[PDB]
Amino acid sequence: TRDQNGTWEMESNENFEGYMKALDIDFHTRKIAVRLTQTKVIDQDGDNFKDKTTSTFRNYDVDFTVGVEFDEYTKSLDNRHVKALVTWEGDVLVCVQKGEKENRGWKKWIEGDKLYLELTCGDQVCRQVFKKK
Amino acid sequence: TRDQNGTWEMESNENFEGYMKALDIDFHTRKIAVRLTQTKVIDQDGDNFKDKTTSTFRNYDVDFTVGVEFDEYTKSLDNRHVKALVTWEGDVLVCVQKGEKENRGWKKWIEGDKLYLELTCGDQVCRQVFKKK
Repeated sequence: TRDQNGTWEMESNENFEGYMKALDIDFHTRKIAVRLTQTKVIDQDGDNFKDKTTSTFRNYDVDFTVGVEFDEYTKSLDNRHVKALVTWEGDVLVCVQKGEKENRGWKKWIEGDKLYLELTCGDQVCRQVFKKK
Repeated sequence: TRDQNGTWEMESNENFEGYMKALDIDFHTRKIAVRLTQTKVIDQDGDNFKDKTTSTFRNYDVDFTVGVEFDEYTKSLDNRHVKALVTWEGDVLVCVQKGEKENRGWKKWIEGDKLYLELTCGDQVCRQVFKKK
């Protein structure tokens, strides 16, 4: 069939590295790109095509229990080892990541249908907001 | 509420760059990471947390009509300009991307519930397989 309609989830990707290198892609981009999986949404009407592709990355699970310090390796970030301790402050989840980096941690809390996440390292604060599906 | 259960879709991300720089993240990784959106799946049982995060990237739409040559800028790859011509060979969609790179194109076809994609540049072939949702 010529009908390529649908959403297609990548299950295999061979020699993406060599294709990317043939295209002169920066080796730092290739090292990240070879990790990605793809979802392709094709809307097709006869010979008219619209191909909508999204690239996706694993990220490691993080499991913890409040009050129990755990070892965390920040793969997908700086790949460092920290000793993380999560505690409640009221309804705010507070994490201190003890390690090389000073003032490293995060705070996580719900308000309404929104999840707030504040990440700290040194004097830098990154504020992320998520909406509930 | 202390109940952080659910799947949470990132809608905002401020100063991720400065947080990442404070963590000494390679500037090539930061240039890609600042583009990503996040989906966070939290399974929470009391004070026991499992946080499953996936990072996601836009990728530009590509719309075309078979037989009509179109200009394509390969953002998300080498960011080059090519003149793309897509044609049918039986049930196989064949694209030649005329430009600086020799033997650059792709072939795309259905077999069963699987979509096959072969990308070529120079003497390099990348073969991708997708499964229908």
